[PDB]
Amino acid sequence: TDPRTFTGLSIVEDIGDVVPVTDNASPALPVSLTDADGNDVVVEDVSRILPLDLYGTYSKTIAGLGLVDNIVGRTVSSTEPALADTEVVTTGGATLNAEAILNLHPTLVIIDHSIGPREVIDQIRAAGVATVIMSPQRSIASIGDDIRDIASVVGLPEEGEKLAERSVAEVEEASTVVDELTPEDPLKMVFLYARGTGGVFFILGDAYGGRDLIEGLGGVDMAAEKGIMDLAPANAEALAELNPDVFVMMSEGLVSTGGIDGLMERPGIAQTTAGQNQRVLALPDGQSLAFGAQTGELLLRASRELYVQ
Ligand code: HEM
Repeated sequence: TDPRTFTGLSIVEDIGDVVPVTDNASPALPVSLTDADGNDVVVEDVSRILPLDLYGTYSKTIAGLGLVDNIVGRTVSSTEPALADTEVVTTGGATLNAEAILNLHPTLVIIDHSIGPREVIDQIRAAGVATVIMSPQRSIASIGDDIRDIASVVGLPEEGEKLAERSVAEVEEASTVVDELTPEDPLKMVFLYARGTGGVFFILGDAYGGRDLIEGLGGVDMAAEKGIMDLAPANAEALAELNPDVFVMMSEGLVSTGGIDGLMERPGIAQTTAGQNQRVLALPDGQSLAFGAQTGELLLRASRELYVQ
């Protein structure tokens, strides 16, 4: 079949919890490290972990390593089922709440600058909480190295190596399937971020890592073609210039703008090729840009929806 003739929404269902590599993780502590901001940190107690980021990666990797039961709080992006009853420590999108964090009496915060404010991260450290700043590479090629970095922090290097190798094998196997499914002329895609029916409506660029998802699905990321390094408002002019064949979206984000019907009301959407085919690939919000352990499964499920009728 010709995937340019497909129409309508394709939605990937929740992939669920990460399968841990062990049921008896025994952290080798203490650990001393210099983090991505240059802070020297001693990690001596991992009993109460806050693994916080915009993308939902760290909570999933921590579970993959065998420490899911140690997670005591989360951001909204960590939507995996195991954490559904775990306290949320952000407000709005991803704004850190110092009071909520400190009231959970964490022993370790793993975080990066995808969320903030920076000043709240500094307050938590000053209050006596061991805080480790990561700067993950967030590419498909670096899935294993990003896992190994997290594993080092919690004193689980062997589990890290197992999880890294398993995840890299899964993502290379998925890529074999993707390559067989892709059309000769790649589909043009964008990652369209939506939250609500108002102005939170953006084409995501380099900083958010959607290019590696789109290219992992065999597509061309029109944001990369046009040099978008952070994000651009998805206004009519931008949409006409990018003119994708498929909008890649987050499932709950799409619901929040009124589903396909609401999306089609937004200026410029209906005039693109994707809009004329009402062609949206919706991915679970908390997996879509998480990469990490589940990347291979995500690529497999998404490529089936893109290329198999
Ligand atoms: C790129 C990765 C991002 C991910 C994975 C992500 C994920 C999420 C998730 C899971 C929620 C909670 C949705 C709900 O429970 O209703 C949320 C809410 C939100 N996001 Fe994002 N988001 C991202 C980027 C952004 C960006 C770039 C902005 C703004 C520039 C933004 C603004 C918001 C806002 C305002 C909310 C609050 C919506 C509400 O009132 O419930 N997000 N996001």
